[PDB]
Amino acid sequence: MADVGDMQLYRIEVGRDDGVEVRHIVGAIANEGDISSRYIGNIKLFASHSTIELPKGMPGEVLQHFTRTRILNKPMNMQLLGDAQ
Repeated sequence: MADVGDMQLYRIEVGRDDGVEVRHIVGAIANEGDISSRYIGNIKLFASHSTIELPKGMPGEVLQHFTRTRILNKPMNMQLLGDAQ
């Protein structure tokens, strides 16, 4: 029920072996904005990777400010594999 419906699956280069969990990337984005632990789509947590889908429908906010600054939570080294339905 976002403004547009931007829905995709982005995987980061961070996992349990790195220092991140399922409640880490979730509670981070869920606490930063209005997003909730349930609102989030599918979330993955590998050894050194993790996926997540945001129902948000108006990106470009974090990519602007956090364009050079990122972390386990922020898009440090992730890529777009999904696509907006």
